[PDB]
Amino acid sequence: KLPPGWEKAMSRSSGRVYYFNHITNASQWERPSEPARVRCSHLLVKHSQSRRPSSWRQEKITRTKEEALELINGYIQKIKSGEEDFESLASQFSDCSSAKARGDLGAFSRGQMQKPFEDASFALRTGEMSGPVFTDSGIHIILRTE
Ligand SMILES: N=C(N)NCCC[C@H](NC(=O)[C@@H]1CCC/C1=C\[C@H](COP(=O)(O)O)NC(=O)[C@@H](N)Cc1ccccc1)C(N)=O
Repeated sequence: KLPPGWEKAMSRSSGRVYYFNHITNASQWERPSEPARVRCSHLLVKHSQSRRPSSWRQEKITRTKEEALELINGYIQKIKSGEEDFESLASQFSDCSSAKARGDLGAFSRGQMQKPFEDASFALRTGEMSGPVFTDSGIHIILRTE
């Protein structure tokens, strides 16, 4: 009956059915098929409306939400095409401290993370990646590793 969050959609360019998850913002052609804790990595791109417009990459972050989303979308494309792997781009480009650990945050339970991140993380299956996930930190690509 489709895992939590999944809905059927219709491609605008091709007319082929696909599947969208309204929690994780994941999108796929393929038909998709709870734990105390999950382990995730992420790639955060902050923007000017981030709760803390600063990171290890740059002292003042001045890009807009729209520009941050553009970046996130491009990283997702590269990951999905296999041109770049998630861990490489998190290391180079994540506005999170966890960039130094290939975007790895370790394991966590419900009640620790900002709610959209958490909900997304818990709706992913092991191995799966999110689409853009919006929190007060910025915009995330989330990969569930455990
Ligand atoms: N019950 C709740 N709502 N509690 C609020 C929880 C919020 C917090 N953050 C997040 O949920 C986002 C998603 C994963 C990474 C993250 C934020 C940051 C990077 O984003 P910023 O914080 O610079 O905007 N990451 C990190 O590793 C930490 N150095 C940042 C940090 C978090 C909490 C206290 C001190 C430092 C957390 N406690 O994990």
